[PDB]
Amino acid sequence: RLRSTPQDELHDLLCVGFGPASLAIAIALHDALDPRLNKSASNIHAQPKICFLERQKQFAWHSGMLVPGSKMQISFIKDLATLRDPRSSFTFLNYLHQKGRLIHFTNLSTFLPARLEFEDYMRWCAQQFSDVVAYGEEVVEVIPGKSDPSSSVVDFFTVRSRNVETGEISARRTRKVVIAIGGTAKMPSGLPQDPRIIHSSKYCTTLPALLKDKSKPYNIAVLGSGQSAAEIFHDLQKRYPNSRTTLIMRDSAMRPSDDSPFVNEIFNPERVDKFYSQSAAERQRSLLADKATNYSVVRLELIEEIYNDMYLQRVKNPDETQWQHRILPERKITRVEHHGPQSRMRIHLKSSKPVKETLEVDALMVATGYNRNAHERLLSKVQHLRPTGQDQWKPHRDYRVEMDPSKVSSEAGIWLQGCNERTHGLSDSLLSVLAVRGGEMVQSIFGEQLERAA
Amino acid sequence: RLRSTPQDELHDLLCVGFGPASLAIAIALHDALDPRLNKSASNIHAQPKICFLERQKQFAWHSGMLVPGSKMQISFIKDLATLRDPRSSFTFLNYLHQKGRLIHFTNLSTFLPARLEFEDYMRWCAQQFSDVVAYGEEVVEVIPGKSDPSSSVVDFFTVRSRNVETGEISARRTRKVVIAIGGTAKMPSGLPQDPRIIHSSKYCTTLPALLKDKSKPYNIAVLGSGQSAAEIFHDLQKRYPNSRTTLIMRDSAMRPSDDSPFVNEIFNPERVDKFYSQSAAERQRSLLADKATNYSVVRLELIEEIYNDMYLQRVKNPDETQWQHRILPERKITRVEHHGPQSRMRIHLKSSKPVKETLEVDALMVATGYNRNAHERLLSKVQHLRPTGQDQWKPHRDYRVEMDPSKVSSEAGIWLQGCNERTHGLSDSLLSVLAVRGGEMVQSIFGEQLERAA
Amino acid sequence: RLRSTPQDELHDLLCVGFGPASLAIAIALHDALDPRLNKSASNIHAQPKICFLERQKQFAWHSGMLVPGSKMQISFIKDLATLRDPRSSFTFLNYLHQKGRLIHFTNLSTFLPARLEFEDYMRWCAQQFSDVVAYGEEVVEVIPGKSDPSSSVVDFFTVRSRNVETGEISARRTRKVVIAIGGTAKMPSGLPQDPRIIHSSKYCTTLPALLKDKSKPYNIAVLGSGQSAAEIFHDLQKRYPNSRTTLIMRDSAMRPSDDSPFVNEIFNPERVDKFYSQSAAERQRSLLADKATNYSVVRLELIEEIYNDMYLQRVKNPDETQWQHRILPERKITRVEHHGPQSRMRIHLKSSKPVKETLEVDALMVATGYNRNAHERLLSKVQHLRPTGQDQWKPHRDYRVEMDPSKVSSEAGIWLQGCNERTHGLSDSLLSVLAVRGGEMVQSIFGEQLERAA
Amino acid sequence: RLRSTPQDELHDLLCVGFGPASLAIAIALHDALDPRLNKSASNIHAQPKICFLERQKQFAWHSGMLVPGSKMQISFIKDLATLRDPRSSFTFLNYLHQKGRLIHFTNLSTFLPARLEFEDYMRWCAQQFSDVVAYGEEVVEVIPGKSDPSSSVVDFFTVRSRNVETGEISARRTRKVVIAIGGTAKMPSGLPQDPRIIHSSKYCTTLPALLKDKSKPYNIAVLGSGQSAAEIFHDLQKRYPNSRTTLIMRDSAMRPSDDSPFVNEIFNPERVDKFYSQSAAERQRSLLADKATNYSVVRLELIEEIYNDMYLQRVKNPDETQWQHRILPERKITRVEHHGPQSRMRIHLKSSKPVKETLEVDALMVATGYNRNAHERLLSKVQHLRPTGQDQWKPHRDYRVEMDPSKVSSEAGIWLQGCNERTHGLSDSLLSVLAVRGGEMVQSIFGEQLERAA
Ligand SMILES: Cc1cc2nc3c(=O)[nH]c(=O)nc-3n(C[C@H](O)[C@H](O)[C@H](O)COP(=O)(O)OP(=O)(O)OC[C@H]3O[C@@H](n4cnc5c(N)ncnc54)[C@H](O)[C@@H]3O)c2cc1C
Ligand SMILES: Cc1cc2nc3c(=O)[nH]c(=O)nc-3n(C[C@H](O)[C@H](O)[C@H](O)COP(=O)(O)OP(=O)(O)OC[C@H]3O[C@@H](n4cnc5c(N)ncnc54)[C@H](O)[C@@H]3O)c2cc1C
Ligand SMILES: Cc1cc2nc3c(=O)[nH]c(=O)nc-3n(C[C@H](O)[C@H](O)[C@H](O)COP(=O)(O)OP(=O)(O)OC[C@H]3O[C@@H](n4cnc5c(N)ncnc54)[C@H](O)[C@@H]3O)c2cc1C
Ligand SMILES: Cc1cc2nc3c(=O)[nH]c(=O)nc-3n(C[C@H](O)[C@H](O)[C@H](O)COP(=O)(O)OP(=O)(O)OC[C@H]3O[C@@H](n4cnc5c(N)ncnc54)[C@H](O)[C@@H]3O)c2cc1C
Ligand SMILES: NC(=[NH2+])NCCC[C@H](N)C(=O)O
Repeated sequence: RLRSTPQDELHDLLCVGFGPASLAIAIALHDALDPRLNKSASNIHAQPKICFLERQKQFAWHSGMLVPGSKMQISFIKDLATLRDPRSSFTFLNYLHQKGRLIHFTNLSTFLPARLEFEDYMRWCAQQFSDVVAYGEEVVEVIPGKSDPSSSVVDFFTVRSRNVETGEISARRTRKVVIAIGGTAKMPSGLPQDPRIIHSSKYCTTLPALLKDKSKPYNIAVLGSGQSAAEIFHDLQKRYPNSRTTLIMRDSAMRPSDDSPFVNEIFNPERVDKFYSQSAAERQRSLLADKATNYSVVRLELIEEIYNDMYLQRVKNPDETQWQHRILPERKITRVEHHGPQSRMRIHLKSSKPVKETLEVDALMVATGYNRNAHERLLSKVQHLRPTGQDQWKPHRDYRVEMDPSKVSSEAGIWLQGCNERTHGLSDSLLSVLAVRGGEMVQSIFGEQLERAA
Repeated sequence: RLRSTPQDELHDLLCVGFGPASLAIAIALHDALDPRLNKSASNIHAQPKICFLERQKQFAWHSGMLVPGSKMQISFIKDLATLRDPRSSFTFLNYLHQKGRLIHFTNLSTFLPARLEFEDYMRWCAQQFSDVVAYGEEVVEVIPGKSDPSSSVVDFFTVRSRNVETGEISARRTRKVVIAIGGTAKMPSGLPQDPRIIHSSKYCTTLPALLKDKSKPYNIAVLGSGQSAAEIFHDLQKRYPNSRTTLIMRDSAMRPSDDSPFVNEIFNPERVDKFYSQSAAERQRSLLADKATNYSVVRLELIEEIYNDMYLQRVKNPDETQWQHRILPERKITRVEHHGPQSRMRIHLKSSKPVKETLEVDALMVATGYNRNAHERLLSKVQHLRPTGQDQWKPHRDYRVEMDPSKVSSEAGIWLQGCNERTHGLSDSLLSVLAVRGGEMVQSIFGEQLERAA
Repeated sequence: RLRSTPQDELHDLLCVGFGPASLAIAIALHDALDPRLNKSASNIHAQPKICFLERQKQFAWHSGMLVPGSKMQISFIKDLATLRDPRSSFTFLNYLHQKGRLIHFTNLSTFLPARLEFEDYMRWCAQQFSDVVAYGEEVVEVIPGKSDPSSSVVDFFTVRSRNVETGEISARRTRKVVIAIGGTAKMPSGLPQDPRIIHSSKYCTTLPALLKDKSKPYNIAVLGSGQSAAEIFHDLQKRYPNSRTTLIMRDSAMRPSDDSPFVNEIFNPERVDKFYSQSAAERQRSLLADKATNYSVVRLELIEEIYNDMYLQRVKNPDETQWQHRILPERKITRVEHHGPQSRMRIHLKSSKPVKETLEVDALMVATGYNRNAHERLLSKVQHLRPTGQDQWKPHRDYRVEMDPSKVSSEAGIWLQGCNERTHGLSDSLLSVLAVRGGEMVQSIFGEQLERAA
Repeated sequence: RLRSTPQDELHDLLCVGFGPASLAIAIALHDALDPRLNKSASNIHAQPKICFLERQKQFAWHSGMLVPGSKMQISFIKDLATLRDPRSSFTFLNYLHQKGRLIHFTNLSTFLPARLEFEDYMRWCAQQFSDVVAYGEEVVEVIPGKSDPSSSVVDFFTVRSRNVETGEISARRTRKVVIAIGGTAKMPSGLPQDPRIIHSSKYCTTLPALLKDKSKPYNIAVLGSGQSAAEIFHDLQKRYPNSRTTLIMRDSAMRPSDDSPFVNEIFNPERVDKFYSQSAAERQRSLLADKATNYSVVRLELIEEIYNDMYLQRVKNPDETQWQHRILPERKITRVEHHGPQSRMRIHLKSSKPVKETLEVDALMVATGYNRNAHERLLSKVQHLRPTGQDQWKPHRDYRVEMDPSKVSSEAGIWLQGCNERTHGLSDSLLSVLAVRGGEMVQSIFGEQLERAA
């Protein structure tokens, strides 16, 4: 139903990225314009001029970490529509019904679909917006624009994207921009660059290209102790059955993720209001107090599964140093030799406490998480539009960043999505509040036009 | 939206009973007439003349067995709309959203709502049809009618109902009837009539009236080993903390209900087709082979809970004969003395194998299940409209009973709901297929009118 | 401590088979002779002359079905000593302590060790009796003996065993014999002999020899729906990742094993008394009523795991006929073509109801359970010592078979172990009562000598 | 077997307290002297002169917190003997066997006995040492003694105890002392003294005496968010069915206890060596990093149970302020009015963040945990025997406190048990290492005598 806008026309909304965050906005807009769900939508005149720019060739949801068997870490009810409107055609349950699979999923008695299934649910959602999404487009910069060039008022933005295949630059003009680009791979600064040192985000993509023979006796190390590291470490024994694997962590042990009901309530959509209204001190204190819900934590079932495997090695061999798969707690990497004639790097280890063994490995999987600062690069040319002296983007409750009112028209603005954890809570980078947030976003961006019909 | 029909007018549909079975038909009709869900509904002219007759004063779902804590025995996905259309406003999830309770239910991580909650979900559904439901109306008979009295063709039915409060008889004429009246309480024929002998269906209703003091030291017996007996036996220790309870069963032990996924697939809506198409031999054989999914079975968690309580008695006292709460396996009642001057009846027991103890009790809770033959009484006057010599109602796949084509107009008919287990499967008397069956029913009854618009 | 008896000497006890049943007798005897556990053992004079004959080269516990990951189906508390005496050095917990593994097993929070671990526990037990066990000895016949050849009284037995490696026959004389030889592989009589048709008992042993390349695209069928079939079917997708597998069952679905607490109590050691004392009618009726505890049943977790895998195939492909791993319910094999030039047999299928597809397979795994009648062949020459006209062995409560008192001395006898399900219950062929039964056996066999010391 | 020593004689060991810690020492000594378990014990000459002093009238294990239904928070394998020797007659499993209850406990499939059952297991253990335990004896002071009064060398200690019933002081002389007195109730310093303000440790003891009518409509508050608070809060709705309850916590939510396998390994007996050998910095850092295993945490099942109850209140009433049972997160008590004429105290609340409601309550249950500094009072007169200038007791690895070698004979010493968390780990105050620690203690105290026999 959402028809495309020609590249040359001034858009109402331009969204950078087409992952879950932007997809949920697209769904919310569809629903707000659906007369079947929003009775006032029968009176809307023109369709808003909207466009989504995605750098991937097609919709994919963390494809490099689509480890076989890997499950969702959130209830399917927290899909892209249900918490806002269970009547929506974009719910996970309606998707299953459409695929002829609803009765079968029911028989599984689980709230946790496979990652592979949930990606397909979101792929199914994404495809219905193909006319308004430009794939293979990496946005490189956002530039302020003045429709009256002689004035001192900014009232639009130019979004410039590089074609991933051809390398050419395109420009699209919009009144309002949304940055929903997720996070970048975080690597420890001490580790050197080498094709054998690969971030977890590229596990399914890059590793099989490097270690082509699945039956060879490789030595493979994993750095980290989060969900990503545990998943890779568990997968390696299956993917490379004859390989010797090592898990290197600086903590003493893998620790369970906390989804206990009372604690879990921080992820409730209505709690964003309460969290935002807290002071910087209480917000920082609150984030630290509830960290075990999301960061440096592993799902209990996975910890137990790994532990069980470790015990089975003990049954077969009482000598820990002879085990095929090992875990080295409270260790840090101090040096990596990678200029030797052999295919194996040499990793020097020490205690993580305030010296130890050396490992020879064919590959080092680095599962050290993500940073969320990629938007900063894209927004460098619009920095001067912030209030004088303010050197950081300040998102409001509605995610619209603060800009000097005397420099920027009220019709122009920039919204940030999925990088606002410090201001909005631990549900910000997740799927938790996407259905509800998407609806709030549509009301914040298209509210004026939707009021005319209401 | 469904407007009432005056009592004097010829109805298109008259439904006897307004429990889940009829409620799901009402919901399906609403949805078939909703242009938002069925695009062809924009062209329908007149609303069908429909009426539901319910004997209870208001909607209640097995209120006599609303034991505190009692849970659902089926996934909430198998509600009254979802398996047919997850977009419907009558889904369990939309209900929760409407009550402002969806995020909270999500945090429970359960597919099994409390019975109390699910009744309220269905109460919420039922209330939106209050204009087309006549409460306090017990249907007593269905009578064949001929619009041309001199002809030999029946083309309508008179439905006669007794007002529960006033005792007066009313009559409503309809082309099509649905009998969806559930089941009647089954009592062992050997047990005599006494106010102290109460069926499980009346546990919350009748027992507190008989045993008014909750702190008194009563002796209370429970007969049976199904879900009802286990629930009552478990509840009694809480409801009457100082009472001595006994569970009398003829089996050796309580046995778990089977909801293992492969086995559970017999409850799939599309399987009704496959089950109906089987022969009488294969259907009888199939029902017997899968009995542990529904009959004489208890949910595992409840069995374990009871067992745990029994063990705690063993910790406190190694003498089984001194226990406050006891279970007597493989026993049958042979005689009940109930003419003695005391308040306690005397129950004589024997082995159930092809003699034993005597119990003195203030009340005997009889949890011996249900029969489904109440429709037979209401349909006695229409029996002669069946094909010559046929002494049982033969429901088709679409639940319409066979009638002689030369005696009954094609516009007239009678449908049976919830009593067709032998022909339609073990999902027939349950909630399992209600959403889908309701939709099939609407197509079978109102199909002609809905085709004109489609 | 148990010293060996020379082959030529008259033994007090000769045991045929050294599996769990006989191992538990050996342990019980050790414990009865241990002054630390039985205070009267300080006064015993001579060690009884005992010998165990085992056909396997060394102790192994169903080695052909040691599928990777396969777990125990019984609590570790029901090991070979604990239920009789938790102080015994032969308990599972003491074994773990001896291996330096007790604290680690504790951290697993499971009552269900790996099959591989529990076999090693029993191997550990078995090794301490190596001096009184003759491995590589297959017993072929038991012969009545008369120390006075001119009399008509039997007072000993000759046990004849064939050396598995050399083929020679040895003879050992004993007053008392125990037959504890477990069960033989049951094959459907309709299936023809072929190296590609293999019983489940030989899965780990025989299949890898036939299908040597684990990466080849084989077609592999599994017949059955018990624990063995489910385990093999689940394992095949891992063992042969590129092979197309089929599960052929005559039932409609895999059904869960019943270990619900009240029901499980039939396995209690003290219940053997109660079960034995029942009539043939009640025993047959009782066995049939509780069949789901042991036969044609699969552990719930495994059913769910398989079901989950099947659903994952549905996610990837909605076409069931294209799935790599398939299950064909309610089917029976009617013909097997196996004289064709290709490596694949052709299996003709029909409905199991009172016609279907053809499968081409490289191997057929037959998981159709076991028979327990091997003792009959070994006892043919002693049949005439039973009471006149009695054509079946009648074991007493103490497992000693009935023999004519005028033909057999009171000092001579034959005991049956693990084949007495019809007389002793569903715990007879299991590990359930082994600790307690072993102790009863020692008292039944060595009671006279142990009374002198007591 | 352990015979009593007359009060006047010099003891080898005097133990202050007869709870789990001391009980495990008694058991270890029994086992070390049992020739059946320790082969060298056949050669020991004299029984050591040992005595245990307990202030309670008889053995009781946290009797004031024996809330109905309350379960163990540790595997039964970590009983008072098993991890040291599974052959011991003092194991939990042997206890069950002795009570005729082993097969039944097995059928529960749980590692977590009821608190009531486990106390009875330890009561059963304790009774076999009744001849060497003096009940009703509260130790008040430990005094250094010099057998040569003119010398400057201490070589014994006088232990002085007050009879709880009569008030008289008794004195017992010993070479070696063990202080195993557990912890004292910790109350917030801001709360005033009042009979209506009761510590959790006295919940079952003191509250029913204050609130005698269980059916009255009381207002009852609970302060805290640990296991104790959750247990009391959950129990109150059952114990006082018509009472309005409030949970006051300064944290945002109840948080789950961590027993994930890898993390749980800190509780392994052999890990005490590794923990003790760490520096003060690493030990403090380690304790803080693993706090969620023991402190301010609730068992997941209990959190969920409470949460479920809270949701059921939401079903019945959407207004949180009308709920019978409520939880007030992030609150602190600032003032308590308790001089008013009514029976209800007035509690003034504020936010716990760096103002709120007032509660009127009949009782305030204070579940604010325990302190472990009671030994300091008893050891004041022996303080000067520590090395010059050292103002804190420094326990060695073997739990023997450091004393000046020139002041104290090598035959004299004082050991601390259950208060050494800072030096020995999080397993110190628990049941976790009691079996193993008890054995280490016996070797540390009676080692010289046991070497003569070995
Ligand atoms: C392996 C993994 C599994 C997870 N699973 C869960 C889960 O089970 N439940 C849960 O609640 N949370 C989960 N998360 C958290 C995760 O952040 C969210 O599920 C989700 O990815 C957030 O969506 P987003 O759109 O904000 O970011 P993303 O999903 O990363 O979407 C960003 C998109 O923008 C595109 N993009 C980036 N830069 C540019 C550019 N310059 N120009 C154009 N396009 C660009 C990217 O290609 C990407 O498609 C998971 C995270 C990971 C890494
Ligand atoms: C205690 C209990 C709990 C259950 N819980 C579950 C569950 O968890 N999940 C599940 O799938 N199945 C469950 N069932 C099965 C149950 O049959 C269905 O949930 C459901 O009740 C079937 O609906 P129905 O309309 O066919 O029958 P009913 O629900 O019995 O509805 C029949 C209605 O017709 C009315 N009526 C009867 N006779 C007349 C008359 N002569 N005139 C007018 N009105 C009349 C009655 O008042 C009643 O309201 C349960 C059954 C019981 C007894
Ligand atoms: C794969 C599998 C797994 C099982 N797991 C469980 C479980 O988890 N828990 C449970 O309670 N039950 C289980 N069982 C049931 C099983 O019957 C018992 O665990 C156990 O094997 C019974 O011991 P047994 O000594 O009676 O028979 P077996 O264990 O079969 O021992 C018989 C021994 O006698 C030897 N023998 C046979 N014939 C001769 C001869 N002519 N001469 C000399 N020696 C001979 C055999 O080599 C064998 O070693 C399992 C069964 C199978 C097939
Ligand atoms: C309610 C509760 C439940 C618990 N449950 C668990 C559990 O499930 N698992 C677990 O591992 N840990 C648990 N714990 C931890 C607990 O500390 C240990 O289980 C155990 O109590 C430690 O034993 P102890 O002998 O060191 O201390 P205690 O058990 O407190 O024993 C001290 C004894 O010394 C006596 N005493 C004190 N002062 C004197 C004196 N001056 N003179 C004479 N006698 C004195 C006391 O009467 C008492 O009997 C629990 C703690 C509490 C409060
Ligand atoms: N199929 C099975 N699960 N067999 C094992 C049965 C063991 C039995 N439930 C017991 O506790 O002793």
